[PDB]
Amino acid sequence: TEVTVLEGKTMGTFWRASIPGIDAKRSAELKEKIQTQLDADDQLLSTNKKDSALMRFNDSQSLSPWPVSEAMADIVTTSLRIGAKTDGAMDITVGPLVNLWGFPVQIPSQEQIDAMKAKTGLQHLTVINQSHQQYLQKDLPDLYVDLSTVGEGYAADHLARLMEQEGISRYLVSVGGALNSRGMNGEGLPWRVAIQKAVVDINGHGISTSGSYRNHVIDPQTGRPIEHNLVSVTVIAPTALEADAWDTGLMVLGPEKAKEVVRREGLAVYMITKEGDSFKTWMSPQFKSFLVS
Amino acid sequence: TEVTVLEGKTMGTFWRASIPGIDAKRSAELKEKIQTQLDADDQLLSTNKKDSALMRFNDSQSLSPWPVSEAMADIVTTSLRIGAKTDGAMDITVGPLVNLWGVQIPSQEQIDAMKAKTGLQHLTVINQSHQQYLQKDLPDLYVDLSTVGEGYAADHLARLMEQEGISRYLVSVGGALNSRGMNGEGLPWRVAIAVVDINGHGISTSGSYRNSHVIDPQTGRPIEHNLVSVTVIAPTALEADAWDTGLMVLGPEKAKEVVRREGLAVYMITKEGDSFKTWMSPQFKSFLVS
Ligand SMILES: Nc1ncnc2c1ncn2[C@@H]1O[C@H](COP(=O)(O)OP(=O)(O)O)[C@@H](O)[C@H]1O
Ligand SMILES: Nc1ncnc2c1ncn2[C@@H]1O[C@H](COP(=O)(O)OP(=O)(O)O)[C@@H](O)[C@H]1O
Ligand SMILES: [Mg+2]
Ligand SMILES: [Mg+2]
Ligand SMILES: [Mg+2]
Ligand SMILES: [Mg+2]
Repeated sequence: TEVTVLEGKTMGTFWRASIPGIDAKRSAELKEKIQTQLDADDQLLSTNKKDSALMRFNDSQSLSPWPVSEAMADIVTTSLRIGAKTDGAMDITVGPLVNLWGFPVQIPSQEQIDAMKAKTGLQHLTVINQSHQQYLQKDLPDLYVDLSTVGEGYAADHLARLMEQEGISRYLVSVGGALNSRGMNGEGLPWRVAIQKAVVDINGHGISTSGSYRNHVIDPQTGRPIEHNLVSVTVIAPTALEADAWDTGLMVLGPEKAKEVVRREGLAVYMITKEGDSFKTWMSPQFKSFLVS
Repeated sequence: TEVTVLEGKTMGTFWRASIPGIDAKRSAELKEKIQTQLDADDQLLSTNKKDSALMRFNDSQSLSPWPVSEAMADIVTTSLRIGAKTDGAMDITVGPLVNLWGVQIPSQEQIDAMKAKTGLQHLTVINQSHQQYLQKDLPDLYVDLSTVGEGYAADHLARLMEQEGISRYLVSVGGALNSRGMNGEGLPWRVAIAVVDINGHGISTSGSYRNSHVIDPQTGRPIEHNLVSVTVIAPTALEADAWDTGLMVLGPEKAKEVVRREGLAVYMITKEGDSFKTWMSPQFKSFLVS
């Protein structure tokens, strides 16, 4: 079965969709639908866009409920929860600190860091869901929400839903470092995804890999760029949004604390760490269950 | 390639789990963990158990936020939204009307009276980083998650499989199923409805699995159209369960409009005089095996 691969730009990075058994006409039509949806998601979420739904909330000083879409509500909810579960390491309110670091020319003082830390905190954000509407609510006017670190994962999940709505049940889709697959590839086998150096089958799941994809990461506790020997983390989770959120959180925590969260939460994770000259690797038991022989 | 098949009781119905290739010690430990988790989900969601998390909320007359678990918040959020998207057909607040029909048939007057104690607009979910809440603006509101509890449990069982390093399985709770990977013959799990492969998806089939009435909230009466059966394939079994109930309540014509609009994978059976006829959405057909 011949596989069509579609590719384009979104959110400062790239997207891909591999779809077996679709003709040229259907391919062109789907590429248009895909790009249209991704552009919409970018318009929903981008901090690089002055007029995005999210930046409109960020510009607002209101402390009352601010209406948002179902997806916005869910992305924030997931981010808030995984934030708590990673001891605040994954923090969508860390924006003020990111800007402080030119995220780069001049290094901020601890005094400047402290001042900006006071404008952040996951405790300041609430999601309100009802049948016909939903809201974000902040209790700090200066709160700044940045969903950069989960936007690729959401986009990939949403691409998967689009495939389903289009009657496409076999696909591998990706946005930046986030991927989702379902069903069989061209050769009637579960989609294979290669990992930074092994191969996994993550059908029915999302996977996210650390790194910079747009054209960075700050420890919310210290208000400084991250350190540690953890050079790469890969998370497999039920959705790519979740995988993205865990991935960033774990990357911030570093090897020792990350493993503690991984163990407690029963996460499927693969880490590459640097030990002097060379590197060592670590996989949770849950991660190994996804490996293909 | 041998398949362990586990089975037990939960939520007034039965759960099932097919797992390829594991020894008896594993099968034994899993059964214990599965039953333990399903028991906890029942303690969370059951309208029978007077002391369930859900019944404690129902028992309260407070109109202020009531703390619940993440699962509870998410189940309710999904239920509220799919309720809206099925024009109120799927309605977790319909309990007062259900109880009314539990003696003698109520009049339309008695029905209209109880309608006043219902409405999806009365329920709010509040999510924060370290806690989350349900909130009702009507003390007498009664929440019943019977129609989604099976789907949630099947999804949660899938999460249990994953946390337990199991990559190939078919789990079911009542009419709700999830599957992943290859069965005891290297082929994707086959689900009889026509047969489908729904690996990586939830599926729910209409019907009674507990040991009652499905009420049309618009009329406040038992449903009485010619939609014999509806099956939904969705990203999760919770969603499938919720859609399935909504579309069953809506009946054939209205259900098809929702299915078209929302792009759902749905299979319907309707009664045409003496014979039946079938209908599949384009999306459902992508799951058919031959
Ligand atoms: N600790 C954090 N938690 C959540 N978001 C963060 C954190 N630190 C930085 N960010 C945001 O995430 C971005 C990095 O996102 P990522 O997708 O990993 O790389 P990039 O966006 O540079 O491709 C930063 O530019 C910043 O907007
Ligand atoms: N329209 C509705 N929306 C949501 N729940 C309903 C509705 N009508 C009835 N219910 C509740 O759902 C139950 C039916 O659930 P279901 O799983 O479809 O069948 P059963 O519980 O009989 O196996 C009823 O007993 C009642 O508690
Ligand atoms: Mg990136
Ligand atoms: Mg990320
Ligand atoms: Mg049932
Ligand atoms: Mg149902």
